[PDB]
Amino acid sequence: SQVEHPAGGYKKLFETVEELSSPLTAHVTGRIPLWLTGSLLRCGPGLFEVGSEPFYHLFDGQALLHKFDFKEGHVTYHRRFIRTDAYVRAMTEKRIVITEFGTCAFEVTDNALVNIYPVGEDYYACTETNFITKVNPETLETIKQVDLCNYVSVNGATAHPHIENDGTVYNIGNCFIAYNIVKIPPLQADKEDPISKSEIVVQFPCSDRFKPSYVHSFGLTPNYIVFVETPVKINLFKFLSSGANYMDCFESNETMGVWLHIADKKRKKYINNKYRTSPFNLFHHINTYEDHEFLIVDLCCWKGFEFVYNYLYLANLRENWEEVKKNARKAPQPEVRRYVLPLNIDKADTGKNLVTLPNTTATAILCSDETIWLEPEVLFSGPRQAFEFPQINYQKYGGKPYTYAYGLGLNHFVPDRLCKLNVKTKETWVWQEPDSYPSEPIFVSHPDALEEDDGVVLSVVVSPGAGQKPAYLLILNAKDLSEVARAEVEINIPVTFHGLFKKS
Amino acid sequence: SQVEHPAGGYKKLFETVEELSSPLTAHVTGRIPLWLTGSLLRCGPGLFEVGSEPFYHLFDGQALLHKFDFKEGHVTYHRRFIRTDAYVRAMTEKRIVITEFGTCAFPGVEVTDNALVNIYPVGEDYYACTETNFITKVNPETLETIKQVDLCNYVSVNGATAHPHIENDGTVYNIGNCFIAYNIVKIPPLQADKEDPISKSEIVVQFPCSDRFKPSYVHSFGLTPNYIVFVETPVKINLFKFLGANYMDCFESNETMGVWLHIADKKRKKYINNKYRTSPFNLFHHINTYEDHEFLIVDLCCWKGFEFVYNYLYLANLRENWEEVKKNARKAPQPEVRRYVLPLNIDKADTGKNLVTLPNTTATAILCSDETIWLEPEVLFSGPRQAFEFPQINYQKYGGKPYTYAYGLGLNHFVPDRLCKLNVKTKETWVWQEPDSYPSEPIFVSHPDALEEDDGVVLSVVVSPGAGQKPAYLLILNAKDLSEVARAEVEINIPVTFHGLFKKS
Ligand SMILES: NCC[C@@H](O)c1cccc(OCC2CCCCC2)c1
Ligand SMILES: NCC[C@@H](O)c1cccc(OCC2CCCCC2)c1
Ligand SMILES: CCCCCCCCCCCCCCCC(=O)O
Ligand SMILES: CCCCCCCCCCCCCCCC(=O)O
Ligand SMILES: [Fe+2]
Ligand SMILES: [Fe+2]
Repeated sequence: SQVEHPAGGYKKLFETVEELSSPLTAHVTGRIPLWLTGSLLRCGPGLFEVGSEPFYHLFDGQALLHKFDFKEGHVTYHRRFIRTDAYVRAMTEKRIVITEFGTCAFEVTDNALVNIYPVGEDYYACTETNFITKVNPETLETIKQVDLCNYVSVNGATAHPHIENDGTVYNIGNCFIAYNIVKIPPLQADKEDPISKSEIVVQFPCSDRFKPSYVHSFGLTPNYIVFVETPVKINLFKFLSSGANYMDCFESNETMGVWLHIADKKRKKYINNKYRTSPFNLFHHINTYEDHEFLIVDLCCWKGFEFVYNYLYLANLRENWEEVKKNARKAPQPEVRRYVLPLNIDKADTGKNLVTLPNTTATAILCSDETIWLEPEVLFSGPRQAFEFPQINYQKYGGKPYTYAYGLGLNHFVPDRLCKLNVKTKETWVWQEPDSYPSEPIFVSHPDALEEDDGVVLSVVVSPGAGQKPAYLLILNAKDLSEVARAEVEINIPVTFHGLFKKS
Repeated sequence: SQVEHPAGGYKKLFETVEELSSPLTAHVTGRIPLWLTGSLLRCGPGLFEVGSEPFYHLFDGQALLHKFDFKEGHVTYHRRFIRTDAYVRAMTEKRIVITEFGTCAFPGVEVTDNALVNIYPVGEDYYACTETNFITKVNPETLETIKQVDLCNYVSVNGATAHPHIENDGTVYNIGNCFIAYNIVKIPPLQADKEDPISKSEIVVQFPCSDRFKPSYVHSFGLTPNYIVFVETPVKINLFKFLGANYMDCFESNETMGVWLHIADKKRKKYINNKYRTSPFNLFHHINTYEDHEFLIVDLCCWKGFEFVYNYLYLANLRENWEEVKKNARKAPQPEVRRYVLPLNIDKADTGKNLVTLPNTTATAILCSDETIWLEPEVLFSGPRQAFEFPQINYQKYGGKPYTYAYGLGLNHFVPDRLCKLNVKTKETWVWQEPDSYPSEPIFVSHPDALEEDDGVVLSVVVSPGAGQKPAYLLILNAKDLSEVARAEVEINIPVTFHGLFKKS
């Protein structure tokens, strides 16, 4: 069960690195599948201080774009800092110029350290503000800054847009109060920038006139949009003034629990079903789908209302292992949960469980005040052991009935294993090596697969044990997480959050 | 996975039987352990109508006391109706005389003493019980009825549960509604003076009620060496109605309270004012409770929702055909085994945070600014309409203490159809099941030379009405892995039984 990290190697995840001038050849062990052709692109912090001025929070370091290229069984690695306003102005002024998530500078940040996604024929790196950064997926050059506020009424947008098979992009953002769903169309014949055709399609109400919830991701199915309103609130009174940073504006609402919300995607209409449950933080939706008259909502939850980001200051993450474990003792507990939301609410069933599906223990109780109280079916739960950074076979099973999810396992917040979960049987598979700290696993299907898990997962692994290559790209068979290959590099790679595989 | 019962054999669980004049010899297959010497005593309903007048609810049929005797590898079976007021008066008047849980009798208030639920020791005596103020002294050897005892003659309660805890010295603890609070009753071991320990009954501590005028239904409670745990659910008894109605008619569900959990210091006899709160569930059976550093570990068989589960347990529903049984259970609360963890040391400096600092659990307890402590469980077992119920452990040695194993009856849309074992630390399970076979609660008996917690057997009474077979049997499974050790078959039907005990001789 309990794996230990006394050597403290995970500190290398949070150590500054230098960008490269051109790609390095990675040394391959095992055999890279010959059908694997394209680029794994991932974003993370890469510079954790400017001179003698430190960044304090996990989400503050300057965005670094990484690329592993796969061709004919060979692999290269490359990385470049993203030339954001934050980064450029810091390099020019030799200090911290723009305030970051948890570091006040002594102007909204555009430090796009979180994810990269396609819009039309373009790729954008992002954080969670109004600024996204167009980047070149081949050379990793920075192209331009885009301000979503030039196009739509939001104050920010998540780093987790959903992307439909035709290239339509959906996202959600706070609007200072409601939450707006933005839709960006596929590239059209006119060839003009799809972002100039952005529109707000539906709006979700807020539980508190003046305190919107923090929102990190959302759910999408062919017919519905799902939004989970958590008790982690942004105190706008503090937000809109001023020595404050973003972290300083968050607070937890102790009494509201979680409110869940659905909208009809095609009719562009909020549905006034008052789904309610107990408090949790939520970062990542796993998948969402329709099953008879119900939505199945699979979530990576953190049990409690205290904001989990409070545990993610770099000083805490760089502590020695005994201290890391002790610091996490009172944190919210991670748990994968399936919630089931009834769409057809009959008053005649007031007082009863509406979840009549045969295959779940999730419940939904219709109350006399018309709230629908939910209880989850727990899919995975281990003590301070999170199944996080979830990924699925997204292109073919996103928004649809599915069986398999892949995740990064966090041990008291330290990433130390890769996991696969069968969401129907609760069976799990694990890949782990001592002193090895992987990243979010990304699934790539065999191009001719008919099965759900016929493919590989890719993860970037830091391995700072002194007799070893410092980092490598790991390739696992998706069926059972057995190792297929590694591509080793001779330089460190810091933590990365999210990314994508771009087939070529 | 989903096992089906199209033949409808479970209906035999709810079919009247005749008592026996003396014990029958049961036919043994396999090997009865030679160290197993004593009597399995169990209670259930055995007469489900009086003439043409039907009883309507699972908890209404007249109490039948069953006994399987084990000696030198041989087994006998015997049963006798308990001669309660309810039964005797019904036999005399040839009608339903006393109102039962879910059956109004038609012509002060005569409370039922139909002791169909359990049997337990007090001093050197054995009492059959239901959940009212009346318990019935019975002879564990002949199954004769000795006396009715009215607990109200001795202590201030309106009823007491069928699940008293019994300490190793014979001290009995129980809880009961007092019309409003909940009282813990303590009955001492038999003393030198030899007088009836019930005459020395006392109330040792009282739990407050969430609603001035509506006490919760209480079925069981938790006990450790130092604490008593009481779970106040949203299933309420509407006293306005209570004081053509039956008991079922007086229940209602409180939609907004959720579950309140309560602790008392057992040795100092005082209520602890920690406001533990969580989401709504029905609870019948505590599994086990224990102390772990500054926390209580509270393992429960829960039913997710506030609707009263007993609504699903009318005989007309339980006797339906299988497709209808499944359909009827679709909107019922879902069963789930949950571990709750209750912090005993509440520091204000931790307001807003999770107080459960133990290394081995995902249960949480959040201290709020209003001083409520909001709990979330660690789920130990969960299957769709598949309950791990009627839990039993190695009670004599692990009751109230750190433990690893529980045994249960598995309910499939309320139909008992399998026996289960759960490792509460690893969540591993083991299952025994045969087609068209409907078991009872499994009771654990330790091997005399046991080294480990699960060195022993479980005993269960199984109905097997498949037409090419003996109609019922006593099943013995090895507790290590639930593999079958023996059966003792009888040629007569045995209806459903709820609870019981093994009395070593
Ligand atoms: N992925 C973790 C958080 C990070 O993306 C981040 C870094 C910096 C600012 C920020 O702001 C989030 C707020 C943007 C405006 C609307 C409210 C949320 C969020
Ligand atoms: N085990 C299922 C319920 C059954 O024992 C039963 C049968 C008949 C009456 C009754 O009453 C419960 C109430 C008694 C008075 C105090 C409140 C509970 C309970
Ligand atoms: C690979 C990260 C390891 C260190 C931090 C792990 C703690 C993660 C807590 C839950 C997810 C937080 C959100 C990060 C992803 C994102 O920014 O989009
Ligand atoms: C062996 C019982 C089979 C038929 C009834 C099964 C439904 C049980 C529901 C949960 C337990 C309810 C309480 C019964 C125990 C008791 O009366 O002491
Ligand atoms: Fe994320
Ligand atoms: Fe019971």
